[PDB]
Amino acid sequence: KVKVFRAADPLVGVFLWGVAHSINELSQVPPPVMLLPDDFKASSKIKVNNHLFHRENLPSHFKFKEYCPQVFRNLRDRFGIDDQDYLVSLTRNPPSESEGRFLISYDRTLVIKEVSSEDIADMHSNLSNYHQYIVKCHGNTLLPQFLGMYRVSVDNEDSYMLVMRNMFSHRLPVHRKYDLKGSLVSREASDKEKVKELPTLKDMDFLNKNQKVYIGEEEKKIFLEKLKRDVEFLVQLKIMDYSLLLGIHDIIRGSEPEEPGEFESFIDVYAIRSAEGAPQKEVYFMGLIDILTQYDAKKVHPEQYAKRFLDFITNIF
Ligand SMILES: Nc1ncnc2c1ncn2[C@@H]1O[C@H](COP(=O)(O)OP(=O)(O)NP(=O)(O)O)[C@@H](O)[C@H]1O
Ligand SMILES: CC(C)c1ccccc1-c1nc(NCc2ccccn2)c2c(ccn2C)n1
Repeated sequence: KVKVFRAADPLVGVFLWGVAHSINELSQVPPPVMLLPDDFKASSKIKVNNHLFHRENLPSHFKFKEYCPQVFRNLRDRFGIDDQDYLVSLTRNPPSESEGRFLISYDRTLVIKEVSSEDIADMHSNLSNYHQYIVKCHGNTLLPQFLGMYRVSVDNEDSYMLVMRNMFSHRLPVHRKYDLKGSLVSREASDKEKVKELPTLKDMDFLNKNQKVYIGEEEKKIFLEKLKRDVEFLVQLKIMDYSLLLGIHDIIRGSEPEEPGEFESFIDVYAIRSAEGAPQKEVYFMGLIDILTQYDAKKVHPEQYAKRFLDFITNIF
């Protein structure tokens, strides 16, 4: 009559199965030092078909596809992520579902976003362009760090999943959250949004709260240098409607009790500390997103957008 209920979601369970399988398969294939053109058009497909052989945590009919496995393994290596840590981060403990289809890893190092067939097509277009860029900058970017790309099939229903390094902290929680475009038009969080514990604020909210960012000229000249060449790369690709995602962690408010002889096992690669002498001690998490890569459940000329965007972001400091 009504829909079926499960203790474990099928899609997620197949996904974590597939990642295990794919990293296991990859450990038996020496990583090339040089990627070839064909690697950007490569895929791994597996179809499981069990008759009358019933499992709890896993359906009986399902498919898993990994896109460009040698490319993403190479990206992981350039971003300083060993396949074993990736696998552990994603499978050891189950991932926490956040808001439609958007997952954080138990350790909070990785984010997993469901995306469209359309978005997979876009990913493939610029993947070789992106890999070239990552080589040039030695993985030092404010762009998303794409670590894997997969299609899960349950019920004859294809879900596309994208794995990214978390722009936010492996533990330091985020108190204030902005999406900034520097748009000619006004941008503001709805009444329905400011109603949430962590609402996605915007350009007018930032200005209306006279919000600034205090980091210190040296960490600023390091940030704006990187931001410029990242945005220049996006111009070459004729990409436009992107934002700076800005997370503020307030030091004094601190973390929940579940943060004696324990050191952080991960680095927050988009994090930058309050410089000495500043209204409040804080950590800033700043990276580049668009509608495709926004930390949310998926629902004018490039050079102008660029010049404009860099104008607005240079003024938040
Ligand atoms: N190598 C590729 N290069 C560019 N776009 C691709 C590539 N593979 C898939 N796409 C696109 O990405 C989206 C997802 O395609 P997908 O569901 O993987 O189809 P498929 O590979 O043609 N099917 P199948 O043979 O069953 O694996 C669609 O928009 C595809 O056209
Ligand atoms: C450079 C870009 C990150 C990228 C890398 C690898 C492979 C593909 C892409 C890409 N990224 C899109 N959006 C996501 C996005 C854009 C800007 C900033 C942050 N995130 C794309 C396309 C094509 C259309 N769109 C909307 N290509």
